[PDB]
Amino acid sequence: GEWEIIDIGPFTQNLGKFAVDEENKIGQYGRLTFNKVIRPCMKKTIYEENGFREIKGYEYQLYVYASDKLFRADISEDYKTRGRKLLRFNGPVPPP
Repeated sequence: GEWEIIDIGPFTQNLGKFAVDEENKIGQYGRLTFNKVIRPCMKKTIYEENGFREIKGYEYQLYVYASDKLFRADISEDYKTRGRKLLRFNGPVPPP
C-alpha cells in the first residue's frame, strides 16, 4: 500500500485515546489510563483491489503511553463512513 508519517496533534492523540478505551473494554490488561501518543505515528492508505486510486480505508500504527507504560496499537478507519476499530494492542514495548 502507501505509507506516510503523520504528527502527534489532537487528531492523533484522539486515535490513541480511542485505542485505550477500546482495550479497556476487553480487560485483559489492567485498567489503563491514557497518557499520550508519541512519535513516530504511521498511516497506511489501503486501496481497493480493482479500480484506480479508490481508497478503501486507512490503518494507523501508534506508540501509546497508558498508565505510564508504552504500547503499540494498530487502528483501522473505514474510508466511506470513518468508523474505527482497534486491530491490535501489544506491549509494553521498547521506546522507538
